[PDB]
Amino acid sequence: IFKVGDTVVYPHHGAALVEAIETRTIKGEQKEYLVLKVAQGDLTVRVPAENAEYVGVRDVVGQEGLDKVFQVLRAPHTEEPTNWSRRYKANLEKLASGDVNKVAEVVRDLWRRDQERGLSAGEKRMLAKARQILVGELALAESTDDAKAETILDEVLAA
DNA sequence: CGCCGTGTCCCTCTCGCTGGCCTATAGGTTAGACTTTAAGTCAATAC
Repeated sequence: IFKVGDTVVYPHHGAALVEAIETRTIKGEQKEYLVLKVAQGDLTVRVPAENAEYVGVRDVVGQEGLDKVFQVLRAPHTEEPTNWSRRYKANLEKLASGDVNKVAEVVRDLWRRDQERGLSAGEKRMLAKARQILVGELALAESTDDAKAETILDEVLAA
């Protein structure tokens, strides 16, 4: 499941290159602690393989998720609760879930709304963060690189 | 009704120098140009 040199996805930092694994015996138990490095924060995260999936670490998603997110980007007829607070909480929880589909839907909806009439700074921050993580994830999804990943995001949002 | 202990308040000189969250509504304000008017100006003239 976990192999050296694999570009594994760890939430909510997106891509996270593995380096190695260490015994790190604690309580007399050589609990395996595999080490990930994320290029965004330049931090190392050591996680246990036995419950690694419990935290939410996932491998690079294939092309099935790629076409899924494209189709979802072409999913119309979205309505939100009237109050701004409720919809903000909903999309923030959607981002926190780490599900690629949920964050993609949040990003697209917020971007279409912002481009519709322009909103605010907090929504802008949410959109920037979510778009950043999505572009990184897609870049590694097809190893298409961050710049070309941003451009493909920019063409596909056009529909 | 005295003596004692504790808490509180006021005082502690003069002069001088250098520098260190977000959204939606309704209402008031001003700026900007248009139109009017009192105002400043020039040219020729007569005594």
